[PDB]
Amino acid sequence: MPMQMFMQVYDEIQMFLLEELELKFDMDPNRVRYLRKMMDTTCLGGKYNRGLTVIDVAESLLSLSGARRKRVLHDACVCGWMIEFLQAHYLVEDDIMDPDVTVQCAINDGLLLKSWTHMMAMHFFADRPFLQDLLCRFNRVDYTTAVGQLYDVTSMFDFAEFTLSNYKRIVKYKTAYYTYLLPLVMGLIVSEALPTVDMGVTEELAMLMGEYFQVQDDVMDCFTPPERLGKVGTDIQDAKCSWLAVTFLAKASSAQVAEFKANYGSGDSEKVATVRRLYEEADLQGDYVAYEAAVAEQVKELIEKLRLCSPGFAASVETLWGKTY
Amino acid sequence: MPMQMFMQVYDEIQMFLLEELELKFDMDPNRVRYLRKMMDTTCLGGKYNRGLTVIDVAESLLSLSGARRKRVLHDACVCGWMIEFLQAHYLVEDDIMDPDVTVQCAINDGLLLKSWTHMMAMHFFADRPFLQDLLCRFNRVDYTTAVGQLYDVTSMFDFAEFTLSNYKRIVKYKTAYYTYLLPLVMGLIVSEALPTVDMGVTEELAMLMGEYFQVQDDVMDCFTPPERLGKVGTDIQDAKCSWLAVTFLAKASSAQVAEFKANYGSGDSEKVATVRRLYEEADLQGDYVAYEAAVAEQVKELIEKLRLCSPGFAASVETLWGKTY
Ligand SMILES: CS(=O)(=O)Cc1c(Cl)cccc1Cl
Ligand SMILES: CS(=O)(=O)Cc1c(Cl)cccc1Cl
Repeated sequence: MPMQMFMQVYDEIQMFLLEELELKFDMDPNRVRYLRKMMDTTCLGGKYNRGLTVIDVAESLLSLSGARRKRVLHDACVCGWMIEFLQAHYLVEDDIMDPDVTVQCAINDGLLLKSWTHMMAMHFFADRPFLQDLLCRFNRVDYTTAVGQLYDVTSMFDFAEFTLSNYKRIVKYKTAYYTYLLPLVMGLIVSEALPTVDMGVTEELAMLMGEYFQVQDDVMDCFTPPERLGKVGTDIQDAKCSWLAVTFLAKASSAQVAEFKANYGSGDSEKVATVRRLYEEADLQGDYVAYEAAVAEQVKELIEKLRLCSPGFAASVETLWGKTY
Repeated sequence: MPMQMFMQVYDEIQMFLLEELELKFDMDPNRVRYLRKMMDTTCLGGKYNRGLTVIDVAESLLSLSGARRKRVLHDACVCGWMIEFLQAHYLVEDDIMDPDVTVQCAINDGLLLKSWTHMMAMHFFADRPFLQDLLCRFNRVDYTTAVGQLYDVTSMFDFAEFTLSNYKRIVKYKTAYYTYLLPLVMGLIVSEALPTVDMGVTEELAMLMGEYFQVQDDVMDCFTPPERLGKVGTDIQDAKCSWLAVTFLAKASSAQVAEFKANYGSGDSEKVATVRRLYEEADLQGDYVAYEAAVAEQVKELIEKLRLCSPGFAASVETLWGKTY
């Protein structure tokens, strides 16, 4: 029912955007079918973890607070695809980072995917009293993500910023705000119960779950094989400010740090294996278990504090944390 | 006074955006000075033709309709920089079209410049009753520009689309909407006199002035030397759907079209000179004078129709047309 409704609204959103281009933007059918194939390629295929979270938060606030039910659920599906389209926009920009027409189309695809989030919001929420507040919070979170990408890209240019506090700043702005906090806020806006929750505890939970999610991703990028991870890990070659790097530099000797700096950020297969050897000898995978356990305790405690004022809203956060844990 | 006030508001807009990153986004001073230098590089240096147009439209509607004067003029300066920041966003995306950190920073700069238009609007217009209507029209024009870039990039991929009607469609969506129509609408919104004008005649004037502006740019790209144009013309090498191409294909013989197709879209210095020779022998620079004269007559006539219901608003359009002519 949730996934089936989320994909049914996708056909409604896609049909409007493509017909709007045909009727109001004078687009030929050849480009309409081109943009339909591009939209399905970039937006469909994922697990829809961000989009379905908006649905799970909305369905809890309407039953635990009937023409209003069908509207709130449909509004959450549109907001769910706004984030999925936004995620597709970020992924397209990442492919460009790593008269050529394929690059011109990639840049154009990234602009259309972002603008489509505004077009589907200005239409399905044209008469909603929260249209102005939704666009402002959506644009501020998108601006937050762009700032987080500046922290991540320039994390090794200005190992001084290879600290645990700066790592949290990267995860917070680059990932946690739009992946965990944005779906929760959008579920509150479509349910008209936004000021009825403690945003401080809600924001604190979103940053902890994103931190828990990024630490697990950093370890799998280095140790999980490519066929079992789904991609090729490249954090060591790209000199990323990963959780393994900032934790190794804290418990390593002067020679181990010198050997780390002489091998980190290189594409050599032996230098990357040297960095993995330093991570293995430092027992970082043992500290990874203890670090994630402490974060999980902080999540289980803040949900109860959020439950004292948001009983149903905390039930969706546990489900959100359940799929992260 | 106009230019001096427009640059004074720039310092106010820049100071807010940078302090917001320092106070609300936890940005270190090294990156704040980095973003200050990037903002001045991408946004400053141009002629500010789009930004100053918003000021000229606003000052006419307040004197030809005193604490309201200072607010409307300041609101027009913020809207003027929203377009200038938007133009800088488009230019940065064009540089990308033609672990590399310089490309990651270029993509990040393009995202920040676009988001800065929303941040400066959500702040200086936070209590304005037109904040929701301004963002929707701004996002729709930005979406219009992205669609126009799809028409321009794919103008030779799908010489069938090398027609005068499709050329007008490219100029309309790619350039005319955000360069000529957007500054006029923003001048009406800050003056609270938007529904007091004929938008049909206003839109028709914006597309004609943009068409008049693009035809002149296409001829200068081919004939004006690099030192006198400010850049190197490359429409022939890039196989662009220029006004010279769509006009040549209409008045050329079968061999001249065959010679055109065998030389258009190539970087060879002799093939580009062959295309220029075909343009010279077809007397296209003679038709360019007659085509621009007919467009100028249509502009001078629609301003009078717009004057019958918008006396002062048409005075700024003549000034807008005066700098285009
Ligand atoms: C979108 S994500 O990166 O997969 C994080 C996530 C997960 Cl893992 C499970 C449910 C919701 C979310 Cl937001
Ligand atoms: C921004 S532009 O491309 O220079 C077109 C223009 C001109 Cl030429 C003169 C005044 C206003 C405008 Cl919008």
